[PDB]
Amino acid sequence: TTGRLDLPPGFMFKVQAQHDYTATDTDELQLKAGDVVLVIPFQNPEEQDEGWLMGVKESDWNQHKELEKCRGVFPENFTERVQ
Amino acid sequence: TTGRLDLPPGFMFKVQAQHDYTATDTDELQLKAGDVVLVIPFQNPEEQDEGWLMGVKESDWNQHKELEKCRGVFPENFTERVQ
Repeated sequence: TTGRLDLPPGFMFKVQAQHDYTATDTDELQLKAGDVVLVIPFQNPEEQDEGWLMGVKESDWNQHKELEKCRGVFPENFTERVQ
Repeated sequence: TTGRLDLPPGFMFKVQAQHDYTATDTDELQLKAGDVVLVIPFQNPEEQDEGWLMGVKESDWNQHKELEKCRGVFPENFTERVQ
């Protein structure tokens, strides 16, 4: 895998998981400590819960998987801002 | 199952899970939305991570399971204080 130049629409910033997170639902992102995540906006605010972000793993993004199928929510305090 | 009167040593307060949490490690507590948790102190502070609590599910406690084997850490913002 390479490094794609363009970033997802609405890209805000990059986070790295500091702790594993196991998805409990289909709309959640599964993480491993070390994963880089590209944070993007919620596409519906009524699904937005305090303490949660919406993202797409950098890995998925670089392999050009479709964004609607790969993005998911995760707890902000399992990560820290990077880059 | 009944309602035991005594509370675990160091008991601080009671929380209820607002979202499921799947343990990713043996020292973490597995929760379901609705579970009541009895919050207790960390027995070693070098294992204490910001944003995390130590607890024992009320269910386990009421069935007199051993405390050292049933307690675990969980993310504070998956819960809210009750009672």
